[PDB]
Amino acid sequence: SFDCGKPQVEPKKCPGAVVGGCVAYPHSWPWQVSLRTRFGMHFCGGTLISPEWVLTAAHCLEKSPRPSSYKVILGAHQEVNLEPHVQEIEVSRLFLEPTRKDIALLKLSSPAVITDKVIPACLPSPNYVVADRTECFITGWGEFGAGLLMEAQLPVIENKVCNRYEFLNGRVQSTELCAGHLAGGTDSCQGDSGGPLVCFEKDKYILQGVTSWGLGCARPNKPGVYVRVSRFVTWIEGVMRNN
Repeated sequence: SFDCGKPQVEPKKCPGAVVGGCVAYPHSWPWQVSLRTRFGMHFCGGTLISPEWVLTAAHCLEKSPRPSSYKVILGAHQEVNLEPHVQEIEVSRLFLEPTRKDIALLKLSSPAVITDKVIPACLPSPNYVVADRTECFITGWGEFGAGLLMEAQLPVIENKVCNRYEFLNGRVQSTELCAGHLAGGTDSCQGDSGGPLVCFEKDKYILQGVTSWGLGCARPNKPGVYVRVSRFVTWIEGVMRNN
């Protein structure tokens, strides 16, 4: 329950060839956040990147500018009947990324207790470019909702290829990345808007992508598009240290 990116429960690691993905082993994605309204309704995902900081998608915040309207559920596995020791914390502040405005930082009113069920994802070094065909996972509750936390393994597709004429045709910005399959492939729509796309780097998981509604999920004849986290690291750190 220490270093970022190292679950204390080892991930199942759903093979890429499973349709619909797999149910995660409980607490194997300890940074996984469930975003809810004050009335406790799950509508988005997010990633714990510090005891006091959650990274999510700006689109998740469209229905309200008031930081008190949002609750962050950490340590969860079930979507509805929440586990006994799940941490439920009010957001004190919102910081919308200013250039692209696709992601946001939520500051938690009280810090999260770091345990072996609740651990931060590691951030990539600035401007890092995840290589073509790197295997990553997306996790979340697919929000019928999944009910239990799901995972799916998706390969990254370099922007140059993903932007080809016959595929996404120039619409993927350098501040985004693609993952999934170009043609064929299973529908991998297991994440929540705002949820994580992490990739294992020899001994820990690094958050490389943030899923977005208005972008997409990995579909059979179209990959998913994720905000490229490495391009917002210095900003993220700046917000954290100065706030």
